[PDB]
Amino acid sequence: QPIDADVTVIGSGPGGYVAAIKAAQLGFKTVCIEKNETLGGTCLNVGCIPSKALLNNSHYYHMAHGKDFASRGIEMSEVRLNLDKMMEQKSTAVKALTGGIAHLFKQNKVVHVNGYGKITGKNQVTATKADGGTQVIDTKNILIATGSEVTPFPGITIDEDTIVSSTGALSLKKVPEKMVVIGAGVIGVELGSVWQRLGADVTAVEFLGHVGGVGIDMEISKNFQRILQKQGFKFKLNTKVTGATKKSDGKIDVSIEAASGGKAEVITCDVLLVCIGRRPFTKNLGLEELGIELDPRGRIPVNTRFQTKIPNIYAIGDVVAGPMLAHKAEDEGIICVEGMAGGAVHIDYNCVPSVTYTHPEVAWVGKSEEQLKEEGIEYKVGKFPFAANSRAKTNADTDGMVKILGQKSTDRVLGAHILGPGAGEMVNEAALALEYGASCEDIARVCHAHPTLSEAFREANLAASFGKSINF
Amino acid sequence: ADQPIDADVTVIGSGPGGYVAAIKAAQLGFKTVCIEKNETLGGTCLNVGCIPSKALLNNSHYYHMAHGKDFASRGIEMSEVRLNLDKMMEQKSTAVKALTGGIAHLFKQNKVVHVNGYGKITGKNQVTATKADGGTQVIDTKNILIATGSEVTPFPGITIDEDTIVSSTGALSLKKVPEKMVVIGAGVIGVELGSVWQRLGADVTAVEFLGHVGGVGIDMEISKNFQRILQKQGFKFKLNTKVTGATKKSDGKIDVSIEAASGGKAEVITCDVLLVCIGRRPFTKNLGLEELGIELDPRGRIPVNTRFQTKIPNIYAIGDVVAGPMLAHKAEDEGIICVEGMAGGAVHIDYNCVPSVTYTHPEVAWVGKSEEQLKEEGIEYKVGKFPFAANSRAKTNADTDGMVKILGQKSTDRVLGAHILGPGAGEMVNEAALALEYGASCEDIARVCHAHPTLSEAFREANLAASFGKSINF
Ligand SMILES: Cc1cc2nc3c(=O)[nH]c(=O)nc-3n(C[C@H](O)[C@H](O)[C@H](O)COP(=O)(O)OP(=O)(O)OC[C@H]3O[C@@H](n4cnc5c(N)ncnc54)[C@H](O)[C@@H]3O)c2cc1C
Ligand SMILES: Cc1cc2nc3c(=O)[nH]c(=O)nc-3n(C[C@H](O)[C@H](O)[C@H](O)COP(=O)(O)OP(=O)(O)OC[C@H]3O[C@@H](n4cnc5c(N)ncnc54)[C@H](O)[C@@H]3O)c2cc1C
Repeated sequence: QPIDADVTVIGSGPGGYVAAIKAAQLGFKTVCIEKNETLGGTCLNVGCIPSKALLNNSHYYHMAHGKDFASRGIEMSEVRLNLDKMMEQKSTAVKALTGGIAHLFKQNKVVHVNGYGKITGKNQVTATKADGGTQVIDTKNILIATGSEVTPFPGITIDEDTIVSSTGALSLKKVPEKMVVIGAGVIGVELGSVWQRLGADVTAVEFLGHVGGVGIDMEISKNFQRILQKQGFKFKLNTKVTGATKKSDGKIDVSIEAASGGKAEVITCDVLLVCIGRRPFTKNLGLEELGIELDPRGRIPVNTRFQTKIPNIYAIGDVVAGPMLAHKAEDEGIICVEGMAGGAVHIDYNCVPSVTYTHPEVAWVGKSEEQLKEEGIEYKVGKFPFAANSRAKTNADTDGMVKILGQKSTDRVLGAHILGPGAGEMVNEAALALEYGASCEDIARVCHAHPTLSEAFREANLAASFGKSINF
Repeated sequence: ADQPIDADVTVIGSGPGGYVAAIKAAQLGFKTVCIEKNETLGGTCLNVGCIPSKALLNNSHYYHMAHGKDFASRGIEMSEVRLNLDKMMEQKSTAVKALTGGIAHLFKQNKVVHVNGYGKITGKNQVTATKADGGTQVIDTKNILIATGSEVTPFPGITIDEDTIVSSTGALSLKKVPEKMVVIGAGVIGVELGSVWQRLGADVTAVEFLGHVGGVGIDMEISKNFQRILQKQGFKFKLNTKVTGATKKSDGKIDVSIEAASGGKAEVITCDVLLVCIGRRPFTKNLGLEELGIELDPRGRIPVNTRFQTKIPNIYAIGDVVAGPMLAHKAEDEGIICVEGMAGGAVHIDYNCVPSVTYTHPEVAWVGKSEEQLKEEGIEYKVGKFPFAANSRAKTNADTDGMVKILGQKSTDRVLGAHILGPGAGEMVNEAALALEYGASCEDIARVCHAHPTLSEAFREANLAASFGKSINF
């Protein structure tokens, strides 16, 4: 019964399932171990894919129900929401994509073992299926793609009915009247905006005095806040959550206190969303037996080749340090199995972009103005408002700006910050530019098609290199 | 009449080429004068071209989705969806109005002098315009920049009255949705304007001399697939067919006499509105070229060298008035690098890096060379294809139409061509433009991390399918 393999990847997330396909195409005998019953990990089942679907569907409702569609001569009498069908589109997408990973596994001759795998040896990993039937796999190299889980709030138990986590908010059966979201990060802002667009009164509470989560420019974050609040988003900043108490009616009273602690308030909501953070998932893997010591935050330490202290054991994804993003895990999985094949392993996390898929979109790659302030790097600022982009005025989507940060002397593009429409796809152009080591002059002299939103990317680069943009 | 103005650069034209070149040169330390005959700055693209058409293309697609099964299928239930064409056109007009004022504000912000009139080159170092009133304005300038632009290429024997027989202009300000419409010319402008009204309930039949759609330099695979998707959207395409003539009738409808390009297969089809857009051509009327002896080319474009200079050194010409793709970003770049050469610099622009976008839904955008262009040149290539049905962000949005085709050289793996048919192709092609400018290979693009989930992931995954041979998610 025990199968032998070359590379055994524990995990079907973005990291694992991509690494599984890649390694198999590289000539390796690969085995993917999945504890859940649907391949895809967090991003496909409970993470990126479902949230983006609801964000799109809600935004389309917001435009119809709002002044937008009427403003373009699309006059409608009755706009109504069938939440069952909106969620049906979410379900249809996730189902097809999960099955795709399965088809891809067979297309690329990857072995799927459904079970809870545990490393039972330097060259041995044992999975436990729910039934109890053993499946031990001995392999030369082991890849840990176990992923992450939701960080629990002290004293607040998520029941996924009235007090939900990221998971529960994605399969809610009714729109809350008032909703309190703990955590003003990417996951929080997105899910809050979804229900706010669907008629909920959404108040978000944050210990920190900024929005948008990790590594967001303050100018970008502040302007993001201003636009969201006008859309109807309520933000309680610099505030610690004292506690949560469920009531007889079924509502949740949320005890709130200032970050200093001076002013306490108790607000009510129909649904409480908890998403203060996510944490690496290293439960029951055997790491303690093998003596791979975790880090204080719980992430598996690895070298630049993504090997653990034990050489033939590798670890990639949310389980290791770095941005807890899906394309990060994807790249880390590819380059890891490519180093096993004999290649070199280099990844600059400065090139890794971060996208908030709201409307307006927020996407950034590189370093914020603040990060450069601390490091001592003097920079020039280039800003082009979307109110001057032709395609944005054409589409009546004049919100936000593109901020390009270039070194005062070398003109190297140090950071790219895009607040506004289509920022999620625009940041991939900045990623390509940063990898090449481009300057602000390089980007400006490349012809960008007219009229496109990407023209703001070029014009902001010009305003940083030359000092003056053409159309502003 | 007024005192002769002396300047460094005098730009004849307020189009994308002229108005950008005017701003750039003024910021470069030159004394600049922009001469525009019309009363709204912006040229074709702002007044009659890109901006108005893209506005209606966007508004029509939103209508098509609401009126269609799409919005309901995602849980957006609407009882009565109706079209107030008056307001749809009001949004188009409001945008163009504001953008026209923007060019004016930009000119005043950058100390550019605007002279409204029909300019005439009255000297190697002098240009005098004739304003509508007749009061003349003499401008002495070291160098003169010709950005006069283009005009509608007329079909022989069909006179555009801008009521029943319209050009691009009239199709953009129609006052009622035609029941049946015939478009002469299945190019970019034709497909877009046809799709707009087809989505608004017109039965749109477009006729083309050639056996393909999408105009110049489109891959045949891309063009054929483009046709299929539009045809299911309700687009009628009579290809390989020449228009013998058009007759306006007593009722006011237009009978369009049709014959095959091969000959025979004759039919007379009827329509309520006839749109003529078989091409555009450079506008060089009353420019002063005859006095100075600058001879035009057979197709009517002003010949220029690599520095965009005419036969006369201090006279330069950029935009649709010269050869090359008749695109708005083309004129913009040529204007910048021309005035950058005037201040002191080298002038190089690769037309292979210039992208071409069809702003329909699905969008078509390509940069570089098609499979056909490479077959004639003798460049052997590898094909990399990633369908949008496998891109995560496309499946999430229920927008799985189309694919991305990457063409790479057999040996060097240099990205020779990038072809994107599908959602968001207009913004994705700028990434391919950036790659081609740097001279990147398919390996280079694939190893750059693309954010998940984004449509651009198809760009990366197709590059991988051309470099390595196997895509990850396909
Ligand atoms: C609501 C939400 C929205 C998000 N939106 C975005 C976004 O827009 N963009 C973005 O880039 N990221 C986003 N993320 C983050 C993204 O989901 C993660 O970064 C990504 O899932 C990381 O994948 P991974 O490779 O680390 O593996 P994960 O998918 O994190 O790992 C989970 C998988 O490992 C398996 N597994 C774990 N332990 C075992 C074991 N012992 N045996 C067998 N199988 C095991 C599980 O069964 C599961 O399949 C979002 C996350 C959430 C929660
Ligand atoms: C319907 C339509 C849609 C289009 N869509 C797109 C698209 O999506 N993308 C794209 O890239 N391109 C598009 N184009 C093409 C685009 O409009 C042109 O390529 C662009 O306008 C070229 O600008 P230009 O600098 O050559 O000057 P133009 O804009 O062509 O015109 C220059 C100006 O100079 C003026 N002028 C001429 N002679 C004189 C004179 N003697 N004295 C004073 N003033 C004078 C003219 O009146 C005009 O205003 C479209 C065109 C049309 C018609």
